[PDB]
Amino acid sequence: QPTVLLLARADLSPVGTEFTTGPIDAHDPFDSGRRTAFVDEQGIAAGIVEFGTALSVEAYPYTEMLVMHRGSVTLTSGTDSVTLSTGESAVIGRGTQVRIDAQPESLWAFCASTQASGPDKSGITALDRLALLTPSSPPDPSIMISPLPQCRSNNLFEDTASTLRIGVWDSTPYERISRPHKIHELMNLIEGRVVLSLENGSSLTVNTGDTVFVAQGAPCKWTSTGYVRKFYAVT
Ligand SMILES: [Cl-]
Repeated sequence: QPTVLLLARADLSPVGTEFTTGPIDAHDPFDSGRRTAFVDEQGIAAGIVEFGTALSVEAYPYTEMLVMHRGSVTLTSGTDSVTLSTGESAVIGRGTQVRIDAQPESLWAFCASTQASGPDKSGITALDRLALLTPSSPPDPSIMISPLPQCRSNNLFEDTASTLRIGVWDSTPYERISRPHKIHELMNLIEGRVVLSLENGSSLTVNTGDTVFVAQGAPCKWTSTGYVRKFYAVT
């Protein structure tokens, strides 16, 4: 029953979303800290991680994107080091030798590809909120209510171990009809706000600094009345 799931609010207010605590599978380096909101049969998972110590992983088992909501994490792999504070994001490629060093009481949203579908692209990739973007495809004209927007993106990470493309996107305002989502999508809003109207006839307002996950097949209407900029992970 694919749906739209609010993973975390900017102010860490309660979300309606149910999370399953524990490792996603027998390879997950996280367990008590892993809070999974969604996993599909083909291995895409989304949720949050609560963690407050360091752990080292010899070969990271997933391709995994982290979006910080509280605290701080420093990711180290050999001579590479990336520190993420609230609002910052990075990707751990599949196979990366990585140390994940969280300050106490840290919390991040995640999207992981837990199934490999091609060769590892290992390493850590930081994702700049202010990345420079180039024109990207608006929605299908046939589903539009408003005029077509101008959209831009930058695929800062293009996996070869999955179909994940991860980056930054922006758009002028638009409105379209409800459609089942064509792909899996994590979004974290850098600027603006969007209203997602849902299969059950309810509404989710995604505000600046919130992270939401839209499962493939989830019926979703998009309405934005202003500019939106987001981090994304899409399959
Ligand atoms: Cl854990």
